[PDB]
Amino acid sequence: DLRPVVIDGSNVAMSHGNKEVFSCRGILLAVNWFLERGHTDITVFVPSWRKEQPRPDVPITDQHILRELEKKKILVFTPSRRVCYDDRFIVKLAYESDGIVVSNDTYRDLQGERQEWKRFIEERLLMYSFVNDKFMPPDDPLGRHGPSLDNFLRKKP
Ligand SMILES: [Mg+2]
Repeated sequence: DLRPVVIDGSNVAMSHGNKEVFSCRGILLAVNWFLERGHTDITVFVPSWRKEQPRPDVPITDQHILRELEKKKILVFTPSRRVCYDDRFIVKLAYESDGIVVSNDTYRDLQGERQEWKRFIEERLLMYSFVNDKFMPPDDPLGRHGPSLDNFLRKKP
């Protein structure tokens, strides 16, 4: 029906947090935007270490939301222990499920690594802005030479 959606959880939370705080409400707001439109295939990746106690250099708000979304099978923790794999999981999953990635990160390093991921990101990256709690994706994500947001999120127009 609709393409699978993969949300770069950290990119969205930091964005909603004005790039100063990991804002978990940002993730929930992005998730709800897709849910409201009837999406059922939504995966949000976040590194497992975001479950730990906040260091003072890694502030986080509304942390309780992460386990709530995990319990709803929407959020999936990416592994980490005392290194991470976050961006690669995001891109690999979206690519292999022929879905879309929600992030403002363009993953330049991954683009240079595999050409198929370079082209995938060029065609499937959905960028956005937050205005306070308003999640705003572009109406024409690929421009005049592209589909409507509506069709961009669908397997077929
Ligand atoms: Mg990242």
